[PDB]
Amino acid sequence: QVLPGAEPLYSVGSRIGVLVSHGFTGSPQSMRFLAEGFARAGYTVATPRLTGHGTTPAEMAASTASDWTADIVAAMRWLEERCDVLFMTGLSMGGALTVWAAGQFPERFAGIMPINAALRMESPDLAALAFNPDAPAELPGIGSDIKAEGVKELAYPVTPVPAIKHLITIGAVAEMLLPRVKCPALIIQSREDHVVPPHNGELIYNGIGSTEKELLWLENSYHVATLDNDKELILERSLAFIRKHSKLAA
Amino acid sequence: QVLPGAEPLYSVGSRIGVLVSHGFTGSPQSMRFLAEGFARAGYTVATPRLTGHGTTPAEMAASTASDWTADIVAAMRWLEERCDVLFMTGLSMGGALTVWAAGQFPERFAGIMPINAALRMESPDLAALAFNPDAPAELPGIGSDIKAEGVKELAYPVTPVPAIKHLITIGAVAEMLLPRVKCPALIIQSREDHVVPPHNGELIYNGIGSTEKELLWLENSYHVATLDNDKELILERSLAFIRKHSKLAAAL
Ligand SMILES: [Br-]
Ligand SMILES: [Br-]
Repeated sequence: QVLPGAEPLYSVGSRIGVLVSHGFTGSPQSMRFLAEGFARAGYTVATPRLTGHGTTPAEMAASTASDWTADIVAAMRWLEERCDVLFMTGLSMGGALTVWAAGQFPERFAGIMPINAALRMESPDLAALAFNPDAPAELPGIGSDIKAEGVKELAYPVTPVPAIKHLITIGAVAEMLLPRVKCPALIIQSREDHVVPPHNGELIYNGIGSTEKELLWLENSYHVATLDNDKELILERSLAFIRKHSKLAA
Repeated sequence: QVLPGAEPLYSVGSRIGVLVSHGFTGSPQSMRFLAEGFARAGYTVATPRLTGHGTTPAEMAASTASDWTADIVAAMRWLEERCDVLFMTGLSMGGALTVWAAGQFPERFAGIMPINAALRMESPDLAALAFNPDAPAELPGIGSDIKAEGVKELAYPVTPVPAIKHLITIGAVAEMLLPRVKCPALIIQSREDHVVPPHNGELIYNGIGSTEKELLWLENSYHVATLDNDKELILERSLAFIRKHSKLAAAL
């Protein structure tokens, strides 16, 4: 069964498509505001629900980085039936997936919008859980890192430990592919992040092969920005990004 | 069936143990100079055959980073059966497992000697194979990077594509664990390496919380240095290291 508010969200629109990716332990709902704003300028929109996500933490414990990347690729396929121009955006690990997609498929995307991309967790305590024989099955969850008041994120309350390695792999693979990313990039990174070291934003800026790159520092937001109060601005600045580079409908 | 010369080297001795890890697509053969060195200098030694290695690329293609960490763990526990002072050394990915181990088990190790740790491969092309749906099953292997005329390593001829990710995972976990390695380290990086970027050494020396750390440049060898010209120099410099830090080594 799928937890309520965490169903996947695919709107049919023009020949312009946006792939919108949620994060680790999270669901599309953290993304549901942003995906909706795209589906309303008419774009075709795919917001997949990653394997193991939005159901049970035990099912996530059995999900791999191969699964999640396959979920992204199925979402592209779906989009590529309906579109000649594609774009991707994601949050956190979903932002690491964005950097991965643009690099795996150097030519597929017209531009990307990584927000708080989980490239380098920079946390030794997390790495100690990746291959630790004696670790407990569950740990406290990492969600709701938001400045706004009363704003909850629907994300698992536990971090299933045997999935941690996979988060690290996507971050690492993504970082190693930075040189190949050629498309325009609007990198979105909170000034203060308690989950992901915001040096990730600058890592990306210096790393990518793109000559059409801009870093946008958030200011009244923490990690889960798409739900924050700096969020309306993201949707806004994102749309102006799509337009400048798509050149279609628009 | 295990290919000739790739069997593990499990040698008994004193109360001081050395675990010795080989690399990716590699086997013990590439570590047999070192190990037989240590066994000879008294110490108990474990030189495991990493899961999927030294048999067939197809078996390796089915093996994971979980398997390989668990293999190092199993060997480590085999030493603990007979030992109370432990040391780790490995080549390449074996290097990263060494750094991983030191960080995973902060208290467990008297010292580490990572040789050309495969922490950051820094190759876009290899990354684009990590999760490639339409990549072939096999690519040309990476073995035998040796400055020394006439010297050949026993590594698979191919690199199985599905195992590539696990190589990167290990490298990245190790990297993230550097702050927690606090034990004495002899960091042995080649100056000319065509498999792992040689700036990896530097990445380690400035990375560890260890306070007893030494960076040692090799100058007459490539990546697979445990066989190069300097294999002798390494064995020797490592014994000094073990002897320096254990003090339970009395050897005539
Ligand atoms: Br492409
Ligand atoms: Br320990």
